Amino acid sequence: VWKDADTTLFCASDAKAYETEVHNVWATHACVPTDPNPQEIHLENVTENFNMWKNNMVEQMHEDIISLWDQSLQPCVKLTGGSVIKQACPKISFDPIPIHYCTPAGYVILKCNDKNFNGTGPCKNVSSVQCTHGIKPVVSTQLLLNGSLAEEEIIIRSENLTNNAKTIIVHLNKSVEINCTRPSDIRKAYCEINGTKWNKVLKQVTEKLKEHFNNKTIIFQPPSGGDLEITMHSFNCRGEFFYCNTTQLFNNTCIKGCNGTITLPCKIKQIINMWQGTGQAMYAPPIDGKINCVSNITGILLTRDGGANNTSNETFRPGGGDMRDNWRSELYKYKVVQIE
Ligand SMILES: *[C@@H]1O[C@H](CO)[C@@H](O)[C@H](O)[C@H]1NC(C)=O
Ligand SMILES: *[C@@H]1O[C@H](CO)[C@@H](O)[C@H](O)[C@H]1NC(C)=O
Ligand SMILES: *[C@@H]1O[C@H](CO)[C@@H](O)[C@H](O)[C@H]1NC(C)=O
Ligand SMILES: *[C@@H]1O[C@H](CO)[C@@H](O)[C@H](O)[C@H]1NC(C)=O
Ligand SMILES: *[C@@H]1O[C@H](CO)[C@@H](O)[C@H](O)[C@H]1NC(C)=O
Ligand SMILES: *[C@@H]1O[C@H](CO)[C@@H](O)[C@H](O)[C@H]1NC(C)=O
Ligand SMILES: *[C@@H]1O[C@H](CO)[C@@H](O)[C@H](O)[C@H]1NC(C)=O
Ligand SMILES: *[C@@H]1O[C@H](CO)[C@@H](O)[C@H](O)[C@H]1NC(C)=O
Ligand SMILES: *[C@@H]1O[C@H](CO)[C@@H](O)[C@H](O)[C@H]1NC(C)=O
Ligand SMILES: *[C@@H]1O[C@H](CO)[C@@H](O)[C@H](O)[C@H]1NC(C)=O
Repeated sequence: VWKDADTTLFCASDAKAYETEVHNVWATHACVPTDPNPQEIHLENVTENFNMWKNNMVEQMHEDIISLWDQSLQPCVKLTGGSVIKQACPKISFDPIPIHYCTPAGYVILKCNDKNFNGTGPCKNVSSVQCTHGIKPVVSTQLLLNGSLAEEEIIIRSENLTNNAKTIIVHLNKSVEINCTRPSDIRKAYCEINGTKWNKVLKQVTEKLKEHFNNKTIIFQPPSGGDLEITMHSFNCRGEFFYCNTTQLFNNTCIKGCNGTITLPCKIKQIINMWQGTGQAMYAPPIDGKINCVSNITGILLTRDGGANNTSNETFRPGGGDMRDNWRSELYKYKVVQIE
């Protein structure tokens, strides 16, 4: 027997002590080695209540990633709280590794295995683990990259679909590659996506949200203003902060002649708004050479337009900005409990 509890977790990794890649360096001194022989214990005929939108593993991971980024990235200047802070800005090696989150003695992690679990409510196929699976801490908006996939149907996760200010996490069951390159203006870049695979998946997503919104017409529109970090698909590739225009991916016409390669325009930005919320940071100009990152789109973050309770349409725009939802999309099936 066990009871819902909140304890400070520890982390584990297969990080290499000789690497200079910042994720390895941070995990080498802040996490322990992953258990070589992990044991997973299935709990026969037991049912447990999960709630992904009220999970303290979320905020613990958020804390870890903030600390990771603050020890790893070296901006030449940070304008924070009215306070300029200058320091050397060497280029770094950057490629996220999976991090495992683990319970201390006297606690354990309950794992939801219901394939179609949406993130809240009862789960009937429950297991017990000491650590979660290896989660890559990918920092991005609009598109969730390099995560895990939904096992059966595409899942729609939200704390309250009725409230349109609550973000909608869409868990894909089929990854779609995004291939972003700054070839050898040095900040010019672009991302290539297979149109036929994206639009097929995009159309499957519309039918799933049709299921949740009373078979209403689902419409995609690009962000309605805001900072470039959420108006564009922002992510970090090999240390460089990429901003990509995704209006070509949320086009309701193709859900005809759009079957080849979609090419998103991208820019590498030196001056950015921190996702930690601490203000602005300036980095050095990009490195020479082919900057390339091939990633899997495994989810989409959407925010639905409000005020359409009188009309026949529901309109959605790529959302994000709160990185907790990024960690939320991977920690949704885990919950901490105390042994009794
Ligand atoms: C419960 O989940 C496990 C692991 O995901 C999988 O074998 C199957 O879906 C379920 N197994 C049983 C015995 O219910
Ligand atoms: C998730 O499932 C629960 C039932 O356990 C339900 O109350 C809730 O509305 C569902 N949420 C979504 C987004 O489907
Ligand atoms: C991309 O997705 C495929 C499965 O769809 C997976 O096998 C592959 O390892 C993924 N690549 C990365 C970098 O996660
Ligand atoms: C993904 O889920 C949709 C339903 O949401 C289903 O129609 C489709 O066949 C699934 N695709 C795969 C590859 O599982
Ligand atoms: C969901 O959101 C609607 C509209 O914002 C609100 O009326 C309702 O109280 C919310 N439901 C829950 C369970 O929070
Ligand atoms: C990614 O794009 C570059 C240039 O567009 C190309 O050279 C490379 O082969 C592509 N990689 C994949 C895996 O599609
Ligand atoms: C797009 O993916 C489809 C499979 O859905 C495949 O027929 C084709 O090879 C791909 N085309 C491009 C340009 O990537
Ligand atoms: C939503 O649409 C499908 C159309 O096939 C239907 O089966 C389902 O019952 C509909 N639900 C409502 C509430 O209209
Ligand atoms: C994205 O590109 C479209 C044209 O395809 C343009 O109208 C729009 O202004 C761009 N987005 C931003 C945030 O500049
Ligand atoms: C996703 O994983 C691939 C393979 O590990 C890596 O090359 C790529 O940089 C990753 N994408 C991001 C945004 O970290």
